[PDB]
Amino acid sequence: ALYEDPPDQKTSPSGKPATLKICSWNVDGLRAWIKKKGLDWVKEEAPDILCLQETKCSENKLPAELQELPGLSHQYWSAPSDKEGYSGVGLLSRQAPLKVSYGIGDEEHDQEGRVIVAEFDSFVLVTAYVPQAGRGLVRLEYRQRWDEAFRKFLKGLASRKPLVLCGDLNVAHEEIDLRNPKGNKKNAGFTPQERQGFGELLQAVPLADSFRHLYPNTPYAYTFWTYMMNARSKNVGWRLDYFLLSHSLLPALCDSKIRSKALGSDHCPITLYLAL
DNA sequence: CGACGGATCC
DNA sequence: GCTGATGCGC
DNA sequence: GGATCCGTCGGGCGCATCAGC
Ligand SMILES: [Mg+2]
Repeated sequence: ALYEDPPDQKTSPSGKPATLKICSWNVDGLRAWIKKKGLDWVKEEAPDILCLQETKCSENKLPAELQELPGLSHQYWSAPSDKEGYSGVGLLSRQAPLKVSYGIGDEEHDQEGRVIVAEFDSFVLVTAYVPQAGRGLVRLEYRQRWDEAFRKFLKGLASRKPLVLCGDLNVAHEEIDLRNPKGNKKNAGFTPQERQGFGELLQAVPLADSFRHLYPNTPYAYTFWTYMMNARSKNVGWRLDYFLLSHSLLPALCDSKIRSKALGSDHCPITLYLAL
């Protein structure tokens, strides 16, 4: 139950200082996270790119605080066409990307505001809020098709330029990514279909878990803890937030941090360092 | 989705 | 048009 | 009696719908 994140390695194995800092954070309501002081933490983090998930807020009700973010002025937003207070993603950046696409191509999937795709010269960054399987595993059939369609979309992106996937992938790949792995082997987040889903995505694009490459056998490292009861205090949680990287980016990986003590959601912020 | 408790092995 | 009471996804 | 395994339940968030003024 013990997890204090290691210190920030800001250099590469080749001695190269980190040039890039990406942050990803499911904000369980942008309008409820800004009031509980998350933009302040993001200002103490100084990310070059901030990727926000479950914003549940449309651009028209976008809080005004976003326009007082000085090193994060390029701001791209997605939302569901039908649902309000559902999903919603964000990409705030210091540099203006060459291209900002939204979605994954399959119109069926490009509806709930779950994917922003930003291209830069060295790399394409894709933020995401992957769909749940459901209480009762209802939309689990949907997830499996959605997965084939994201792994195929991202393989063709990685065909052109090195790829960094980040965000809430809604899956604990292995038993080290969750505290109670047996009580949830049939529950949402830890179904065998989705676990195999993750592994197929790692091999197909291909991709590597930024955290499990650097910390291969490090347990108790979680990114989400239920509001039911006091799971974050007894550290009962899951690792659903990740930094998936192209293999051609493992040489530039300095660190993948899980900022556990950053509050304001049911999720904690994850931060990446890269010498690119 | 963790708390909980039953329903089974030793 | 406000403002609490209740779904809904989770 | 417990170790374990597995099913059953019910209830913290944010938002936002719409009842009842
Ligand atoms: Mg959520």
